Amino acid sequence: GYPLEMLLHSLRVFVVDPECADDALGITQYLIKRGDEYLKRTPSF
Repeated sequence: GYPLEMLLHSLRVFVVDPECADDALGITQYLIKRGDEYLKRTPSF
């Protein structure tokens, strides 16, 4: 739902940090992979 969007949009900041980029990238991979059923209902996001 909205927690998915909030978490993705907030981790997008750490994803491009030379430190702790891998933690954010792992969480982002997991979220995009698991919330596939939702992301197909919100293509505009």
